[PDB]
Amino acid sequence: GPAYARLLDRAVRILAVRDHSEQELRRKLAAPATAEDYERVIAWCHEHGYLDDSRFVARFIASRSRKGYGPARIRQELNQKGISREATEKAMREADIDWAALARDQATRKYGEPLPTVFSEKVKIQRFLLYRGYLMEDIQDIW
Repeated sequence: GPAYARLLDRAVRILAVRDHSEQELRRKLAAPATAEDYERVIAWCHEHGYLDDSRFVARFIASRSRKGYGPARIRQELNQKGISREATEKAMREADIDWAALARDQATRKYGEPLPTVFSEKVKIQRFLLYRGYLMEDIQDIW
C-alpha cells in the first residue's frame, strides 16, 4: 500500500548510494507505516540485491584487514553493524587471511625492519598490534 511504496522509495534511495547492513538500513528508515510494511520493504531489498549481509561482511573484512585491523576489532565493529555472528564466522573462515603476516607488516611499518627485539620495545609492539585487533596467537610468531 501507500506506506510500503513510500518506505520502498526511501530504502532504495539510501541503498543505491552505497552498501548497508540490514540493521544499518533499519536505523536509517527509523531516522527522521506498520511493522509488516518495513519487513516487506526489507524483503524486496534482499530479493533485488540492495541488501546482502553475506556480501557486506566479506567486503568489510577485506577492507578493514587492508587498513591494519585484526579480527578482534573487526568482529566488534561487525557486531555494531548488526551482522550475525554466523555470517561473520563464515566470512572469516572464507577470507582465509594470513593475520600473522598482516600484523607483521603493520609492525615493521611503525617500528622498522628488522623489528626491534629488546624486551621493552617488543612489549610496546605487542600492545599496538593487540589494540589493532590482532590475536595473541597472530602476534606470537611475527618474531
